[PDB]
Order: sequence, then structure tokens, then C-alpha cells
Amino acid sequence: KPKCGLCRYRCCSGGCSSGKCVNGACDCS
Repeated sequence: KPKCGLCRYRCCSGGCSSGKCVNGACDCS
């Protein structure tokens, strides 16, 4: 299931909750 915006998860729209969207997933790192 999706949830996105979190970490490694994906970006939702292009503006994470947690990290920083790498291109295609949130760069929590």
C-alpha cells in the first residue's frame, strides 16, 4: 500500500513529510 513522503518510501507530490525527495523517494539519509 502507499503512504509516501516518509523515508525511502516515495515522494508524495514532491515535498516530503520527513526527509527530502531524491527524485523518486524521500532521502531520509
